[PDB]
Amino acid sequence: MAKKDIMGDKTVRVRADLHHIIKIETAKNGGNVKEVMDQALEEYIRKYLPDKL
Amino acid sequence: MGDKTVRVRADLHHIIKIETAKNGGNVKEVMDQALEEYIRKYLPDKL
Amino acid sequence: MAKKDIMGDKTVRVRADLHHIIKIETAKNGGNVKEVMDQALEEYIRKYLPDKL
Amino acid sequence: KDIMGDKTVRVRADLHHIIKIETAKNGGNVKEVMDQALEEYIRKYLPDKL
DNA sequence: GAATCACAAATCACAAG
DNA sequence: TTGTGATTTGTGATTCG
DNA sequence: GAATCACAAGTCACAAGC
DNA sequence: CTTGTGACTTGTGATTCG
Repeated sequence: MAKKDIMGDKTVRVRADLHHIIKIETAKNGGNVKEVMDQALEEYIRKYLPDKL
Repeated sequence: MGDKTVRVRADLHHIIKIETAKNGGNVKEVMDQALEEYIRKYLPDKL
Repeated sequence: MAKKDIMGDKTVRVRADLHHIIKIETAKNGGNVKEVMDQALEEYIRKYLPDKL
Repeated sequence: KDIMGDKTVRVRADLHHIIKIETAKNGGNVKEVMDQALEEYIRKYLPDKL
């Protein structure tokens, strides 16, 4: 989407313990943290702020 | 433990600013929740 | 250290399974791949090539 | 077989140089050495994993 | 995983045998 | 005609990254 | 095939304002 | 203080070079 396609990334804070779990996971299996964050965040929005996306 | 930093898609971060400005809250709250709800949904094992 | 504070990085390619071990260990117990590369290589040069340090 | 793929990593510049000169001088390449140093690290500190 | 060294074996070539 | 030297070409081993 | 590059992910440490 | 963020570091697939 235009706004996704074109805009950049933006730094955000997160609970370390939650973060760490994800980092361990990705180190083991595939992927990377941002990837999961972006999904986690998207799924939040689609559920709690459906119209905004 | 405390906080870690993550870069996320600016178009989503945008949506969250607007909302937390308009109704209550802050960006960190949403992340913390979003991640916990994700981790529960897909990696519940990790207790 | 002055020399060491402005010291840059070269990139090198290592066996994947070795990398994967480090990826996992660091993600669990802190540190990062580069940190480990540096220590590993210094200890090796110190071991077999002490002149060059 | 022990065919195995690779992964790019960073190393401090001066150290890489010391290898690049020694291997240039008396044969070998950096990749070999850089692997050997890594394997030996892993045996020192993470032998279980090896 | 191509380029360039280095060296062996075809290709030629004029002259003598 | 055919043996010697000069000459070019194919190719396996080797360098550079 | 080793070596290097450049663009993405990840972290840091000052900035804003609670 | 806690939270927000741009500058900087680290990570690594893509690309070069021969």
